[PDB]
Amino acid sequence: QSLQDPWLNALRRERVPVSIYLVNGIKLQGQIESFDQFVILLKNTVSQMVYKHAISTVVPSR
Amino acid sequence: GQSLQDPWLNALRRERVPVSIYLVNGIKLQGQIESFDQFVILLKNTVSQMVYKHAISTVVPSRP
Amino acid sequence: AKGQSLQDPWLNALRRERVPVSIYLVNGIKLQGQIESFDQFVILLKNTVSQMVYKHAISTVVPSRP
Amino acid sequence: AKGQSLQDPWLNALRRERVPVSIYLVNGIKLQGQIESFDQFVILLKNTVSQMVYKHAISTVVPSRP
Amino acid sequence: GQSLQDPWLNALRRERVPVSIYLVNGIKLQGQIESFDQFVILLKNTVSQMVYKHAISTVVPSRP
Amino acid sequence: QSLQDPWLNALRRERVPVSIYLVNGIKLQGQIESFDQFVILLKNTVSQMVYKHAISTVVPSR
Repeated sequence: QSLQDPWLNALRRERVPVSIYLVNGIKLQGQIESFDQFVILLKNTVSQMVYKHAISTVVPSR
Repeated sequence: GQSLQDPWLNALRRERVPVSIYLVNGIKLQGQIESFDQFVILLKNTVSQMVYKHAISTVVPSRP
Repeated sequence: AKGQSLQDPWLNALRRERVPVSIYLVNGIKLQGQIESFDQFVILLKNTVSQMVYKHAISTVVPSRP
Repeated sequence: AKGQSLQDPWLNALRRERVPVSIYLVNGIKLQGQIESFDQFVILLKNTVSQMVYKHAISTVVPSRP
Repeated sequence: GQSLQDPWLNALRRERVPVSIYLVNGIKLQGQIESFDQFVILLKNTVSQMVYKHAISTVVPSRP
Repeated sequence: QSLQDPWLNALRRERVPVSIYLVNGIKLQGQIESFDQFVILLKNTVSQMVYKHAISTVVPSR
């Protein structure tokens, strides 16, 4: 909410590359294209919709 | 009511884009989005199956 | 679509029509039977016995017939 | 600059950031909404509905915020 | 690749010359050329707006 | 192409005054300073760049 939205918003605006670790161990990398309450759209060579319930952590590269 | 998910899935449905749905358990389903609501997605391939969103990790369209 | 507008009519059709289904759980177990009843959170699945399945444990429901 | 090096990143930034824009048409009509998507020739503009606007009909795009 | 337009606009941009952009519909915009590409000009005044070249009739710099 | 370029080139070289009528009805007058594929630079009391897509006709004075 008061932390999650502004944090992702600044990453999207600044085009900061991120790593998204899923609860199952898979690591995704890309730019945050957009997001809403339940999903984050991540763009690398492809554009994919990631459900937040499957994410463990989002780690910015810088 | 803010949604990115709703119009993104609706576009995929309307334009009948093939997608891959990766489940949290690592299983990959493929097909077209026939319909969806708040909690489920109806995926159509050789058969029509209902997938619970809570079981989904990622949806990858074969074109955006 | 919005809300339960897909899940409820889809499960209700299977229930009324007694279509055999396979219910795949997130852990990979496959359950089979007919949908006897359901509510917001559970599905009652009838095979040799009637068992209550929590929807949160389900990944996919695959009907044996369209 | 050359090619689409200005138009594409500028529209993409507005799209990703869901910045409300005004789109002034060559005939003087003002359209408003958020850029949902765009390609070479059209912009999909979302307000109460999603409408496809041909770029050839547009004179200026004015963002509501920088 | 022959261009008069590219270096002329680039000079105006680099030297931050105020220009008037007259549109084909008779509307006059004013500001400085912030940037441009093949099809658009970004004009800066109180706000920064993208103008499509196809809508422009003439660009008049307040000095050449 | 084979007509437009040599015609404008001779007007520029000979310093022939021209009238440029725009599709919207406005008449501009001056000397052709230069031109390329998409624009003509017209000089009178000011130097202005005119997009060819906005021009209907170019009429030489002599």
